Amino acid sequence: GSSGSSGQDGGRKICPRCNAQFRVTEALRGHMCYCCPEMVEYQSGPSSG
Ligand SMILES: [Zn+2]
Repeated sequence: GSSGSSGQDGGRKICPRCNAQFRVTEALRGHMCYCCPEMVEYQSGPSSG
């Protein structure tokens, strides 16, 4: 699909769970954390001692 979306968005980011539509990386960050906390993975801590 080309006609319509004024300028295709790069790095099509879509939730592998609900499969919603997002524009900013912020919305996904949170929405995902809750919706699908599976993917959401980042080193926060504490670490192994
Ligand atoms: Zn989702």
